[PDB]
Amino acid sequence: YTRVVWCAVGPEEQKKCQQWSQQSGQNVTCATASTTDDCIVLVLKGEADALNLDGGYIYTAGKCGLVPVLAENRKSSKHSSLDCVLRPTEGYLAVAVVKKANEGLTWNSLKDKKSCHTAVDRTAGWNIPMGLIVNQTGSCAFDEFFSQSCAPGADPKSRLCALCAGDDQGLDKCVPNSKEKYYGYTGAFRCLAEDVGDVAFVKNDTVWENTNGESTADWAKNLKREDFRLLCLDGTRKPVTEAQSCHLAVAPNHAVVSRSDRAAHVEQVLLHQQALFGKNGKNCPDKFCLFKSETKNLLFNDNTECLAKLGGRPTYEEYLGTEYVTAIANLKKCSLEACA
Ligand SMILES: *[C@@H]1O[C@H](CO)[C@@H](O[C@@H]2O[C@H](CO)[C@@H](O[C@@H]3O[C@H](CO)[C@@H](O[C@H]4O[C@H](CO)[C@@H](O[C@H]5O[C@H](CO)[C@@H](O[C@H]6O[C@H](CO)[C@@H](O)[C@H](O)[C@@H]6O)[C@H](O)[C@@H]5O)[C@H](O)[C@@H]4O)[C@H](O)[C@@H]3O)[C@H](O)[C@H]2NC(C)=O)[C@H](O)[C@H]1NC(C)=O
Ligand SMILES: *[C@@H]1O[C@H](CO)[C@@H](O[C@@H]2O[C@H](CO)[C@@H](O[C@@H]3O[C@H](CO)[C@@H](O)[C@H](O)[C@@H]3O)[C@H](O)[C@H]2NC(C)=O)[C@H](O)[C@H]1NC(C)=O
Ligand SMILES: *[C@@H]1O[C@H](CO)[C@@H](O)[C@H](O)[C@H]1NC(C)=O
Ligand SMILES: [Fe+3]
Ligand SMILES: [Zn+2]
Ligand SMILES: [Zn+2]
Repeated sequence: YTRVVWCAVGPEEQKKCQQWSQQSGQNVTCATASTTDDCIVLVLKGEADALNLDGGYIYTAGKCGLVPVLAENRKSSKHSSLDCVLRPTEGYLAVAVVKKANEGLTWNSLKDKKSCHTAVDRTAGWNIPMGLIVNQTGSCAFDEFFSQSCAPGADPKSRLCALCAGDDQGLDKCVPNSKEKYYGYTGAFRCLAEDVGDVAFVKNDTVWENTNGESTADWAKNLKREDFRLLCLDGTRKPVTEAQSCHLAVAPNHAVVSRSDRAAHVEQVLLHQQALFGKNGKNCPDKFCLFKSETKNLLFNDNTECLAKLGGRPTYEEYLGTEYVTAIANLKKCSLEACA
């Protein structure tokens, strides 16, 4: 009754969920699916209660009646007077990243190059960059723009999955979950870092969190921010320090969604759970931390300070914003459980 069933995407999130379940004393239980879309279906069926989603999926879930409940909030400089849970969200910056050594590569010479995407249907990894490319190109053949890519969620036989690597054994190539080596923010950046692709579509934070000794991960240990450059829409290339004047767009933060009829209950439980395992939670450092998973961003992004209330009880369209909503709609024109 007062119990919440979380939906984990893939085996790694499932294992973290199980630890959360155990430490929560069954207040939180786990359901697992192989893809985010499958988790959305479980929630619609009522077999799972909620999960944290990127804005691109919130659009999909929203057309099916699911609503945003609480949003990820990262530590910001401005609005320091208010508490995190009550602080308004600022959104993150979607950027296009390349290696400095790849001189001459600009936004205007991306055609026929190799790309790394977080996953199909995600904000920074797909919707924003492909939406821009389709317009500037006046063509819906976004599957023919880059020569090869790793875009988890696309046809494993297509060029859009040619660069994906699968798991340790080569299985699950291009699956849209953490089993795929180049999945998500971290995976797409790794795809660029190992020179598998020429450009990576991720967010500003990803670059900083995986460079200059911030990761300790084998592939990221020797990465330096100076060896990277951001591609601006004006054909320019800039240092990663200038993301505020060189990004593709500002994206709405990932947020927890649930069926409307379960929203109130999910919100209540989550607020109590973060008070216990959140950043300054009673048991985070010592026993369990909800927002930690060694740079793998499992269940929640690792840079999350807290889950914040929304204020203005927004619908999914108000949460995403008219700007972003129409962008997705237009891109979708090129392409139950598709509920609209
Ligand atoms: C693009 O995204 C980036 C990344 O999200 C944004 O940069 C952050 O912006 C915020 C707000 O403006 C800055 O605010 C500071 O946040 C810090 C916490 O992250 C506070 O600094 C303390 O804590 C840091 C984190 O532990 C720590 O690390 C930082 O500096 C050292 C060396 O200078 C490096 O790493 C150290 O910590 C890591 C953590 O595990 C550890 O591995 C190492 O052993 C080091 O000890 C690393 O460079 C890192 O940046 C600080 O040293 C310090 O102890 C600080 O008080 C304040 O709250 C924040 O600094 C930025 N975060 C990072 C990682 O740089 C950026 O704003 C976005 N751009 C735009 C335009 O939006
Ligand atoms: C790709 O191109 C399409 C076509 O231009 C872009 O869609 C257009 O986006 C703009 C900006 O959001 C919309 O303008 C707004 O219109 C409303 C009223 O319709 C007005 O109140 C606002 O002030 C603003 O002018 C425009 O309507 C919309 N066009 C269509 C047909 O939906 C799309 O955003 C582009 N994609 C990307 C990623 O840039
Ligand atoms: C579990 O939920 C109950 C009911 O609200 C609460 O009293 C208890 O503190 C919770 N314990 C944990 C570990 O979350
Ligand atoms: Fe995202
Ligand atoms: Zn801007
Ligand atoms: Zn409203």
